Amino acid sequence: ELRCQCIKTYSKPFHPKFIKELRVIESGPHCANTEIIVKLSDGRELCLDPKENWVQRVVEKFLKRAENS
Repeated sequence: ELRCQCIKTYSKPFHPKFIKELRVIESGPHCANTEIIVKLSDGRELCLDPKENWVQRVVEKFLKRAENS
């Protein structure tokens, strides 16, 4: 199952290119609410809150890019 590994999230906004690895966690029975999880280049890990418009815009601008082919 693996429930939400982030009990709290990030409400303050920040520039995305700093994130070396932006990976969001999917939702399901393990966790009804979806949670984001970026990894700052300084070796930090901050879960983001999609309730804001910057977290969802930052994840969209960071995810929307060359993926394959």
